[PDB]
Amino acid sequence: LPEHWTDMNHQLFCMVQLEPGQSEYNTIKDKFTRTCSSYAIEKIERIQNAFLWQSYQVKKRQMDIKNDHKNNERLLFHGTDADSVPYVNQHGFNRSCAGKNAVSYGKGTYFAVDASYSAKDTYSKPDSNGRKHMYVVRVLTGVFTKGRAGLVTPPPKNPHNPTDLFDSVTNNTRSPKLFVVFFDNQAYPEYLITFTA
Amino acid sequence: LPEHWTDMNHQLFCMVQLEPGQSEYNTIKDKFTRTCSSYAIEKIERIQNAFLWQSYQVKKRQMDIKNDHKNNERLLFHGTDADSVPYVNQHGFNRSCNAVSYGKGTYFAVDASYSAKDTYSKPDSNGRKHMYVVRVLTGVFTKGRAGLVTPPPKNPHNPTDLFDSVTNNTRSPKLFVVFFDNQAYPEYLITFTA
Ligand SMILES: O=C1N=NC(=O)c2cc(OCC3CCC3)ccc21
Repeated sequence: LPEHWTDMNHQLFCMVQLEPGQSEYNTIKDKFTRTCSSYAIEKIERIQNAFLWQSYQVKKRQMDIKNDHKNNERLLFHGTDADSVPYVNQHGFNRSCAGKNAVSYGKGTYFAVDASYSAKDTYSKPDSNGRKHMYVVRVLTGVFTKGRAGLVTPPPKNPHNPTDLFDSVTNNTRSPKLFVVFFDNQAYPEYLITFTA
Repeated sequence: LPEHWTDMNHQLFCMVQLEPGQSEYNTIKDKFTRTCSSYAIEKIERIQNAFLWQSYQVKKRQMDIKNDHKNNERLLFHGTDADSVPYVNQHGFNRSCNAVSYGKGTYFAVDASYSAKDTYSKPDSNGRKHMYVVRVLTGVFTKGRAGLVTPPPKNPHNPTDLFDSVTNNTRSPKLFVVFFDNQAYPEYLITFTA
């Protein structure tokens, strides 16, 4: 488990509230405000989930071996409804629970490059107290191609070798604005931003 | 990587045809012929997929901690069509890919006879049928129902603490459904005919 995490005392899960003025808080706030300057952050919590971390780090090591000298990991945003937050915190991102996206590049979990995309009410639905929720997520994007609405897994790199797959898909390979992942433990929810208008 | 695997010359995936009449082949043949003795076995292959095995062993250690006991694993059967065999060998079982009466997961049978039905182990253009022997993390289980995307909670007072799998019948189970990647490791592939 990462050495800067708070001691959990044999606990496998906890949320840690970050302090404004710490570099850890301030970098997430800057990443968010770059495209969401009109919203205000209530708090940022570090997600310490031992089991999700273990499974994710195993998948990362495998993709680092398979792809050899690629930047396989991106830090991306995911807006969700309050009713989903307890499940994501404990179990991560389940494609079986994902909605149809307004522009579908496949049936998977969607992650945004820009916080502004995730900040739409359609993804970060305001709760009964006007709080919006967005995860900051380590995503194994690996080698990616433009997706298509029919995909249930990423497409093959070569049609004559149907099982050798891209790691993820995007809307545009030249200027990616979203990524779609189709497998469990390909994304680690690292921070939860609670924010308001 | 388990003792009974044979050397892979620094590769991460291999299918190894078992030798008839040796202990390993005999163990797997007997599990199948318990209910499928009228079939003809052409071959049994051991699936050596390092990455699937790693991801499965991690989930096993996690389930052994969560459940506070070490009896979470069952050996079950899965019939599939010939065109799905390369995908399962390389990537394992994928719920996103027949009836799903007990939930939208991957189905495993207690009896080879159930998986030997032509609707599951679809005969290819040469009459050959395919069935996996699968290590499955069934863990603590409950009765499934149509439309589940995950197992139910163990107590709806804590809705995120889930059963590990569902079944048709808790007292005398004949099939199990799992809803997560890397809860099932395909260990052997049986090629057989009617
Ligand atoms: O071996 C199988 N391979 N693929 C399946 O979809 C499958 C499904 C299965 O029960 C599905 C429903 C009938 C009552 C529940 C049993 C076995 C298999």
